[PDB]
Amino acid sequence: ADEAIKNGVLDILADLTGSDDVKKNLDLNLFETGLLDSMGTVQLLLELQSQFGVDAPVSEFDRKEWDTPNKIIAKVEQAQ
Repeated sequence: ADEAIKNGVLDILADLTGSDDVKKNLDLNLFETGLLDSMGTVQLLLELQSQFGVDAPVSEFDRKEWDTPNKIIAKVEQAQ
């Protein structure tokens, strides 16, 4: 893919949290930071299933992977 995925993902990330922390840090707990909770992923997925048409689960995935941006940036890259 292009950098529009790594960027968009991050962009859609910092946007999700509504803060400017993940935009930099590549290991800023999206859960331990309170930035995210769960409902966020749902949305992110919506955008992750449009620009990336990802097929990530939700029922009960490895939040650990959806806890950080990197772990995600990798999940998005390992989905395309």
